[PDB]
Amino acid sequence: TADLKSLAKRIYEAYLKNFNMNKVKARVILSGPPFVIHDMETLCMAEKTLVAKKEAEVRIFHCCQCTSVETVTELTEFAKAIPGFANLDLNDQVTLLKYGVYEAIFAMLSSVMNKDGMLVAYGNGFITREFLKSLRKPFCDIMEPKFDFAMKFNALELDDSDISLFVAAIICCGDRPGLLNVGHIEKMQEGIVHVLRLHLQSNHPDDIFLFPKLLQKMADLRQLVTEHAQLVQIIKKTESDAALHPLLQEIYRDMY
Ligand SMILES: CCO[C@@H](Cc1ccc(OCCn2c(C)ccc2-c2ccc(SC)cc2)cc1)C(=O)O
Repeated sequence: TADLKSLAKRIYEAYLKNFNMNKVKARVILSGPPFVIHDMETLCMAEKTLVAKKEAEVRIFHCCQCTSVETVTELTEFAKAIPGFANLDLNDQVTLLKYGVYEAIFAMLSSVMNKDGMLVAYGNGFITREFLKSLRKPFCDIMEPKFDFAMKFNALELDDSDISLFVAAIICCGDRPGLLNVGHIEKMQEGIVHVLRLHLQSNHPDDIFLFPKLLQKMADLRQLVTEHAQLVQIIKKTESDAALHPLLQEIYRDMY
């Protein structure tokens, strides 16, 4: 229905407008120039670009943090384009966002990642996968699971129009803890998922099973976030130099 066809465009619109990075321009950059960070020297050079006059692992740990806070803010504004979200109870908007933020972060970060590294610093830097592996434990275990997910997720060849609805569906999960009006959210969820399923059919006629694959990726993302939140706790509890942004701690607070 043209209403359905227009609903996807709505969400695709709010997506291109609230997220400073997207797959189309990330690929425009990844092709061909981002400053390559591939060893300790190039990391320190790139840092001096910002603070002219703690420990490499800990500085990286806070840079990623800065990207999460930004995306939390962007996701909230994006959520408005979903039919019914703004009509939901406030406490339920907070709960859906609290549990869907990191799932959406790691989903969208794939657009910026390839087998060799990922775009960082607003498209100005490119940090290598091998360098991230070379970091001392346990900071070297942060990103490699995100690359494994991203490599298989990107193999699905989704575009920003698909990821648009995928991220909306992520936020629209009816089985999040502490939801008051679970009934309305599931109806909200059913509407987003419906238009996602049909959009995938029309946009990817060469892969009719793309929708079941994305449902599986949704569950993979959930497990990916649970494990990531755990590793953050280990770093926070240990590594006495590793602070945790307070807005991010409130997201993890009572999550998994
Ligand atoms: C361990 C923290 O985990 C976060 C979740 C999370 C994990 C990886 C991520 O990729 C950010 C990109 N990147 C990496 C991989 C190293 C350094 C940067 C970087 C360099 C310069 C800048 S300039 C602002 C920004 C980022 C983004 C968020 C959380 O829990 O919030």
